Amino acid sequence: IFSDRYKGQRVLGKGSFGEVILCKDKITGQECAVKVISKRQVKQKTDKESLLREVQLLKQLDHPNIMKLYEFFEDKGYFYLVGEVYTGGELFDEIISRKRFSEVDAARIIRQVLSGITYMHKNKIVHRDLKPENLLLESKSKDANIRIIDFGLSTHFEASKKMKDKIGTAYYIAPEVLHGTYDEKCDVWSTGVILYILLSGCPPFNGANEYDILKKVEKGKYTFELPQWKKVSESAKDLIRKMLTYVPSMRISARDALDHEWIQTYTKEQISVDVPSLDNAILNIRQFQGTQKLAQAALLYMGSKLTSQDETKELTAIFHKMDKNGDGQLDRAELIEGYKELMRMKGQDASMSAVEHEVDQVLDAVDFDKNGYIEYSEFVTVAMDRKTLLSRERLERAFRMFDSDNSGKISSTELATIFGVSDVDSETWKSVLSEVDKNNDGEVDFDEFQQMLLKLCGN
Ligand SMILES: CC(C)n1nc(Cc2cccc3ccccc23)c2c(N)ncnc21
Repeated sequence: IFSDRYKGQRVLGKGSFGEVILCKDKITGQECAVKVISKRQVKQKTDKESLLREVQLLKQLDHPNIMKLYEFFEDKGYFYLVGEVYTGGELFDEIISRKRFSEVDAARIIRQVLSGITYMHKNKIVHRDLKPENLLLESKSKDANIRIIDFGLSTHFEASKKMKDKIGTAYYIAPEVLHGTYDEKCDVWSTGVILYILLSGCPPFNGANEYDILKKVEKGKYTFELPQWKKVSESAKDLIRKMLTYVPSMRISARDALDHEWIQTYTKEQISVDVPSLDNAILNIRQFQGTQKLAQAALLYMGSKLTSQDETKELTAIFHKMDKNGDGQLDRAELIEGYKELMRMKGQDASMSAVEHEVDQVLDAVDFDKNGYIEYSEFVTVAMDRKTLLSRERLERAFRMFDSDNSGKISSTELATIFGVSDVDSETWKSVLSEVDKNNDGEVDFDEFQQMLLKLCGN
């Protein structure tokens, strides 16, 4: 049983198929990351014979560019996958902060990805959902190793149709995955898409929304027409052509991609080639990452608002039931029990126990002196209306990051892109914008953008 060995320490974030918690071995103090997969929410593809067997194989494999899996647990409601924690964050979030970026830098990155992929394919493990989000760093530095996360998961679990879960996925998926017949070569395609983005800052198959992108992927046509491709070697372009070859049997293997002249030439420890900064690509990749992260932040903000509405209602009912006097005022002990009851009531909560500190932090705000009893109505507000901070601050941070010129505003064209990626219908967000500000002249500030998101989630 998972809880016998590990204690949750803090939430790392939401990943594919479930939340990721930083945990600690109760005996040895070893830190690890655990992915908790809800058996209710997430459908299984294969039998458990197959799932257990793949897990046992993964436990025996080791490669410096693949996330290390340590252990597997299960209960009636969840799977717990335990593995090594990496603290360097996502690759692209590191790249966007660089001032210089060359073909050499791109080559070093892609060689690591290809090395990990080659090793997993040798063991008949396919990723299928390879994308920048699945490339973590061991530290936030251009010199740190890349670790690929989520190999093998898509073989055993079905992806949700929820847009917050499938935002940003269309750019990287192989055409043959869309049509249903795929094998390990799909991972070479996704890596080719990533390389194309590193060298130009723009996806080869681009579009305003999921459908537009997938239509371009399926046709399979892409070009080096953009001006910034003049700064890129023909050798790099040749590798991209081989990796983005449409028919998978004609597409280069990960193993042979590692032997390609570009990889061999540009990953030399000693730089012997020209290294002009791909400056336009850096500007573009910042814009790309920025747009992707703001769209993700927006959907997570709307989700968290809905969740807070539900929890506000459930928490007030709980305290009302506890309030036998009917005076609306409870003490510290009662408030903690009620909050703990809420976290059980909504079964889909994080693995954490964070209530008592939360309670004391709320009480500090509501009644610093701790004279006695607390208006539980006041507590609920401060408990919920502050607990949304994580998503509210993340939304603002994503807005600021996106606004690279510090204009304080997002244009209608940018809104079209952001909402298109977010699966918000054109007429719908324009209608809401009109409701928020009649005299808007094709741009919103942060508050207006926030107001739009609230109207888009029934608030
Ligand atoms: C971005 C943040 C949500 N995150 N995500 C991971 C991946 C991860 C963590 C724990 C168990 C896993 C099991 C199977 C596949 C991936 C797993 C991860 C990590 N390893 N380290 C740090 N942060 C991580």
